[PDB]
This record gives sequence, C-alpha cells and structure tokens, in this order.
Amino acid sequence: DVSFRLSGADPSSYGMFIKDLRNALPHTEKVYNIPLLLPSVSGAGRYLLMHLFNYDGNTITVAVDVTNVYIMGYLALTTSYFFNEPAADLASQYVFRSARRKITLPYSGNYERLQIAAGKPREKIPIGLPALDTAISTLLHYDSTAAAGALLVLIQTTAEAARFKYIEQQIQERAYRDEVPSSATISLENSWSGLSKQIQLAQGNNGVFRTPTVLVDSKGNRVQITNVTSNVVTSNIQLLLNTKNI
Ligand SMILES: *[C@@H]1O[C@H](CO)[C@@H](O)[C@H](O)[C@H]1NC(C)=O
Ligand SMILES: O=C1O[C@H]([C@@H](O)CO)C(O)=C1O
Repeated sequence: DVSFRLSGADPSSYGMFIKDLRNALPHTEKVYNIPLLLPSVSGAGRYLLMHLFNYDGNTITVAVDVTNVYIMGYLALTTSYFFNEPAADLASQYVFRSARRKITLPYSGNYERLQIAAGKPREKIPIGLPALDTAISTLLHYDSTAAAGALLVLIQTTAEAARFKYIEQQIQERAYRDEVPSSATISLENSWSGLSKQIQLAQGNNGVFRTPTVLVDSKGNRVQITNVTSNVVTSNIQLLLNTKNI
C-alpha cells in the first residue's frame, strides 16, 4: 500500500508520495529507461491501495489498477464506491470486501463522463493539494455530483502526477494554492496512451515515433513529439501503458 497525509504536507513530502506510488507499480522491463507496466495481473494483486488522509486526518482508501493506474473505486468508512464500468465491477470482487455496502457511482471513470456529471470540464476545475484535501473530504460522504468533481481532482493529483513528472511539479506549485491545470497538463493527460504506444513502437524504429504525438508545452505552445530524445520522453513521462492494453 502507499499513503499520503495532507496534514503537514509540503512539496517535498508530496513528491515523496508520488515516487512511492510509482515504485508500488510492478514492471519487468523498462523501455528507454521508463518502467513498462505489465500487460496483465492475476486477481487481487492487480490492485494497489492508496491511503489518503485529509488535513483533519480522516481517510479514504483508493484502489488503483497497477497495470494502467486507473482508479477503480474507494472506501470511505464502511462504504465502498466503484465506477460504473466492467473493470471496477471486477475490482469489487477483490477489494474492500468487508465494506458494509457497495455503491456504484452513476458514471464510469472516464474523463468525459466525469466532466458531464461534475457539470464542468476539468480546464475549469482548480487542482492542487488543497483541492485534494477538499476532494477527500467530499468523498467521505456520498454526493454523486460533488464526487465527480472530487474524482477529477483525485485522479489528476495522484495517477496523472505518477505518470508525468511535469504534472507532479504542477501539483507541487499548487501545494498551498489551487489553480486550474495548464493546457500542457491536459494535453499530457490526454496523450498518455498515445505517448506510451509510440515510445514502445520506437523500439524497433531507432527511437523514432511511427506517428508523431502533438502536445502543448509548458509555454502554452503546440509542439510535435517525433522521437525519444524529446524531454517528454527523457525527463517527463514516468510510466508506460503496455501496448497490450491499447
Ligand atoms: C527528434 O527530436 C528532437 C527533439 O525534438 C528534434 O530536434 C529532432 O529533429 C528529432 N530527430 C529526429 C531524427 O526526428
Ligand atoms: O480512460 C480513462 O481512464 C481514466 C479513469 O479510468 C479513471 O482513473 C480516465 O480518467 C480516463 O479518461
């Protein structure tokens, strides 16, 4: 399991948590020195438990699929909550089995469905460590509209930061003040699968991408990523989605 405590959190301790989250995910190989997540994992071992505590020290446990860093659901006190999707249904066979009841959220976990539920695109939802405190607090007691927003914050501050050092850094800058995510953040989030695939295909193409990946950079400019010498690959991305799962 991994844990994170908002009380006393600072950029350094958040960065530590994110490192621990990345290190909790298994891989047998690296591709251009980036850990390649497994194609598949059998049974219960497929799910990592991330214990999160708000500033007041109340906690939720979040279940994360170690093959794709997707959040399946979470436990708040004696009640479990899972997305309305086959993968999370499965997860519910293995995790939080002693919850007194299980709620299926009225939406799947994809960004587009969460945004609709939350009533706003994530461009307009501030993120940061205080937003994460708020999100944990929201999730402690069921409210599906509010939870959609809290889940968007939760996903981006945990899984997306684990995937991209740049997003980790964004959150670090938002340690004590939330701000909407930069376009670059959105762009990386949206491109993780595509980036992951091209990086894997580049191996056999001398580090060159079969299809270039268009992103938004730190300056708010469009950039075209063609090969593994880009900073996106050498410095930013930290985990690759197996092409088996694309
Ligand atoms: C690879 O990427 C670098 C960094 O963007 C760029 O300057 C260079 O032209 C590209 N090289 C090839 C072989 O495509
Ligand atoms: O395809 C997606 O996977 C994650 C989701 O599973 C939650 O982690 C996400 O946000 C998407 O849009």
